[PDB]
Amino acid sequence: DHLHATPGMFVQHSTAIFSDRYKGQRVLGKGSFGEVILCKDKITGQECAVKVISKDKESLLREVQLLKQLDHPNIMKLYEFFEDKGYFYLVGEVYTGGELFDEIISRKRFSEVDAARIIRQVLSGITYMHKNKIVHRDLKPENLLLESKSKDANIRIIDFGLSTHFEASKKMKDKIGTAYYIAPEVLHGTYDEKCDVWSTGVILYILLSGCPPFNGANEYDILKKVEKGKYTFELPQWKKVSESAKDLIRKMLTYVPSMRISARDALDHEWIQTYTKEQISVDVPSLDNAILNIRQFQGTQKLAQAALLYMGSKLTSQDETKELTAIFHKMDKNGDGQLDRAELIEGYKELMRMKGQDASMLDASAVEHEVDQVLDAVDFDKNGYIEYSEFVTVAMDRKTLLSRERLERAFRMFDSDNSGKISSTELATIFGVSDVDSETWKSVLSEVDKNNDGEVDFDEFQQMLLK
Ligand SMILES: Nc1ncnc2c1ncn2[C@@H]1O[C@H](COP(=O)(O)OP(=O)(O)NP(=O)(O)O)[C@@H](O)[C@H]1O
Ligand SMILES: [Ca+2]
Ligand SMILES: [Ca+2]
Ligand SMILES: [Ca+2]
Ligand SMILES: [Ca+2]
Repeated sequence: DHLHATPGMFVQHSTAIFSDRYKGQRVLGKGSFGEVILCKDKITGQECAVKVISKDKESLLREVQLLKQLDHPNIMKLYEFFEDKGYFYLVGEVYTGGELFDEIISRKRFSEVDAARIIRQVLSGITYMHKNKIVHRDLKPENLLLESKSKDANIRIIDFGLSTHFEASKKMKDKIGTAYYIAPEVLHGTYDEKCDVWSTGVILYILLSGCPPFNGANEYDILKKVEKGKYTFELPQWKKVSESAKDLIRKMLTYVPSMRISARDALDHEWIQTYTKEQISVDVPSLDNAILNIRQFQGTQKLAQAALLYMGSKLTSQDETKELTAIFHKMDKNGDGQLDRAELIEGYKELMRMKGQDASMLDASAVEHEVDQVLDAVDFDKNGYIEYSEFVTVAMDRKTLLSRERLERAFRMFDSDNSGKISSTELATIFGVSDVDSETWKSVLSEVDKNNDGEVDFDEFQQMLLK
């Protein structure tokens, strides 16, 4: 019955029709014409990518349920999922840099420093997925999108159509994937999440050499080579490549699954952790402001909590969140895309150092105490970590977040029956729960309900957040 807010809970919540929220602009990307479309949010102006499917049914809902559970800077963001009598609409964050595949086929080779940045990002994404008991099963350059045409463009893992939850008690069986990238043990039909590490190793091999490690004339020929598992670093193709990169590839293409490196350990591999010593630059004012915002969140009621998370997780662009994203990655010491307690502690210590404060001025456990309070307050879903959307929601300048349009969008999202007022039932529904506690609704009303009708109109909704 608990009210734990996640970005995922908003995805299928809209009572509205697709065409009443979005205006179609052009086709987007290089696929079959008209299947993916660039659209503008009619209220906010926000551009998005809409996958339109004419109506297969069951598996698309599985995909949506998985994407809803995932909130990571290297995983595609899903905004909304609509269903008509004739169409499904998957509305997502737009990534304008095209597939990694297309960068590969347009150049001989990636430099080690360039391949490492890309692979770090993939490994950050799948370390997070695996920790959440989700395996991708179709990692390949086609399913990695670049966020923009910029040369520093972040990588997004997409196309979770073949993805599933996995358990330690039973093995996966489905002989599923794509020939160049599929782990030998998938072919044999008993496997675990290490199948994703193999696929990622193949991507890495291709990035550094320009060729697949298991090749052939057709799908059957490719699969026999994969089954056999034998690969080589042919000279002179590989002559200039460092031993350390080869070491990583050797670990990720390790044939026996139990001896293959995990995604977390690959993320922690020396080649990944040492490829650069460049530090992300964050100015004192911005970090200080972020921490300020973060620590002041304690005590917020549930309607405001859900409203803010909707706005931060669904209605903010990358351009709008640039500084906060940089702060997030700076604080994310192990680079797994989550902030844990230890990392938050170091974030506080870092700020103190930057501001020229004396740390010993505080008692030994002063920082730990602060972080324990911040954690309870900012960890929306109570999973013990601060995820990217939780962080941005709370760390962003509140006046910036609460634009007129975001406010309208948020209100209409909660006001399911379009009555002009938000009810306790409408709050219960958005949280995906059967009933909201009588106590929880009361704590909302005592702060927000200015005219004592037991519901929240647009005027009170604005005041709740703005004042
Ligand atoms: N969020 C997004 N931003 C930008 N481009 C995207 C996004 N999602 C998908 N695409 C692109 O849209 C194209 C089509 O993908 P998809 O919708 O799976 O159709 P497809 O690739 O033709 N295969 P299928 O959908 O199974 O018929 C690919 O180039 C994708 O990279
Ligand atoms: Ca982390
Ligand atoms: Ca959390
Ligand atoms: Ca209503
Ligand atoms: Ca009222």
